[PDB]
Amino acid sequence: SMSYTWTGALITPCVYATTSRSASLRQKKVTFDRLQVLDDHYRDVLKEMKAKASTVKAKLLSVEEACKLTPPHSARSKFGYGAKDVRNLSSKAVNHIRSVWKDLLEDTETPIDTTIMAKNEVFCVQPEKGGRKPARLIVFPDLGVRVCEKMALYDVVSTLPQAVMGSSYGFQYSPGQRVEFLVNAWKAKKCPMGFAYDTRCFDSTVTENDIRVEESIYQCCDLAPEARQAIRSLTERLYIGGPLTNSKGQNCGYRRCRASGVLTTSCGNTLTCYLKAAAACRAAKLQDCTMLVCGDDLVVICESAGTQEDEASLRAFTEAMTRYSAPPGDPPKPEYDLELITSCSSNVSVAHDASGKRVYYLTRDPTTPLARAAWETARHTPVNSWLGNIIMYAPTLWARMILMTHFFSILLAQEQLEKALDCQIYGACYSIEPLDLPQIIQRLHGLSAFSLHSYSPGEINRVASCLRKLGVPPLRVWRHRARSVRARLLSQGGRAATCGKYLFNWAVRTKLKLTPIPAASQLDLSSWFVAGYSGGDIYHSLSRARPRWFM
Ligand SMILES: O=C(O)/C=C/c1ccc(NC(=O)C2(NC(=O)c3ccc4c(C5CCCCC5)c5n(c4c3)CC(=O)Nc3ccccc3-5)CCCC2)cc1
Ligand SMILES: O=C(O)CNC(=O)c1ccc(OCc2ccc(Cl)cc2)c(NC(=O)c2ccccc2)c1
Repeated sequence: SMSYTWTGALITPCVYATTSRSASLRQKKVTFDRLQVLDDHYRDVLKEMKAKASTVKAKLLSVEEACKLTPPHSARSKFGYGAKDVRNLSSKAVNHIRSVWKDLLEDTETPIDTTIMAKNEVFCVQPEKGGRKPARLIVFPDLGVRVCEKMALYDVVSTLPQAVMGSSYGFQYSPGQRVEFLVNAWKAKKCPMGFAYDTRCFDSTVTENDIRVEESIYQCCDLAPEARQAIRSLTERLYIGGPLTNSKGQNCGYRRCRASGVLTTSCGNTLTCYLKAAAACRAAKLQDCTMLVCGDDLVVICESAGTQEDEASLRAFTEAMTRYSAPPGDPPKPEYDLELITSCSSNVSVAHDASGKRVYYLTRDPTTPLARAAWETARHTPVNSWLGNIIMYAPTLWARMILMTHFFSILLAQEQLEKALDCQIYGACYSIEPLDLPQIIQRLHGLSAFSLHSYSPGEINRVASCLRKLGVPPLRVWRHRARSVRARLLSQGGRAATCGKYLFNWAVRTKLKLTPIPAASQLDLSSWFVAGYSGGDIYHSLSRARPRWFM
């Protein structure tokens, strides 16, 4: 069947930001008929995945628990209430949610309406290789249905992927745990070879059968009967397909592929990618495979069979993936150094700590993070990508010297250090105070993140070249700026002084010996690095348990 069908009504609006003007270019790429052919390897991997899914017990969330997961700025319902009414448990919001729930239990077939919109994302236009990227498309159901998805499946999508895929499930790892996983897998091989597999338009390649197979895995959970019915109904009425409405309420067409804005998008994509890849590893006869899967992002680390054999085994892997309806965007390439593998737009790099010991960390090309940060300092945005980049890339030369320095000078000037800001981590929205960054960083990356040095020449050159290309002042200017920012933070005491001392320890002549922050252990990071929720409409406010009067 066609991934999409269009009436011709426009997908209307809600260095460069992607807009609805380029929607038709995206529409052409994502629209095609899928041909899928399954074999014994696919069926064998599925049964192995289902036997692991069988150990899961999932709970039904109450209306109140599902309401508390709704982001404050989540799109309002077309039925007379918004995200604020949902979070306050208003009678109208609650009544509508309960009637949506009852309808899921009673109607097993009527397709559920979804809205289609062009995503507005900021990218950097490099006129050296190609042109501007067209806008990605987001498909999501009404707020009432989104609350019902949480009741039925929040616990499933938060627990099942790790039970099924084990150590291969990428969203269970903090950045440092991800690096540790890749380094350990790489070290385990006699002669390692690794590759990234990029599927072309993954969401469009997801067939009706893929979506039913994904439900067959969910149905292996111990579930309340109403959760079992809601999952069955949601599969047939929403997850397999349905009609598309634009922002103006006009009929845009229909979808028979993965919706990008549903609670099961990340979990479904991860299970589907893992299934197809593990089966393709068997068809290609790759030896001692270790996989790392995050949605449609796949990394494979295996035992090398020789340079020519590896190229042939990769073409065999690609042929199997293509039969399973996961054709490649860029053809995969074997790599023989772990640092050369780009996965989830990141690569492993190495630095030294204050005692000269090697420390592995995750980094990336800083062009898109700096360009998005420039857009965010220019205009008020709903999500602060600079904040998520500081958190996730805290050990990097660029996040430390440029992002920390720039945003802490802005927060000092606006006197907004204590103001909680929204940022996205693995698709979920987190409300975080910048004053909590040293404790967050210590927990996610270790105390060494504040003392890294001896960065590689390749990493230093990539950062310096990026600054020149974007017209950003050189690294020496950032050191001078950080010294002043640090001095002002220290004078304020409490958490603000800790930002100065820890975040900007790199900027001082004679480096201070840093001891662990005692209040760091109090931060409740239990919802962090458990699962992926991209497009799942998930929110959490950062909480602190068992505080001490003097901390
Ligand atoms: O050789 C030497 O000894 C010294 C050289 C030297 C060169 C340039 C400066 N620039 C500045 O002082 C100003 N801009 C900046 O001090 C500046 C700060 C951050 C900048 C950023 C981002 C960096 C990441 C956080 C968000 C801000 C961008 N651009 C920046 C410029 C350059 C710019 O204007 N825009 C973009 C566009 C895309 C990407 C990045 C940028 C402020 C007043 C005059 C212009 C200072 C010193
Ligand atoms: O499931 C889906 O369908 C869509 N996929 C995702 O949602 C998705 C998959 C893997 C990801 O990253 C993994 C990673 C990267 C760097 C580091 Cl240091 C560690 C791990 C991210 N990235 C972030 O969330 C992010 C936010 C802010 C800053 C940096 C990364 C998103």
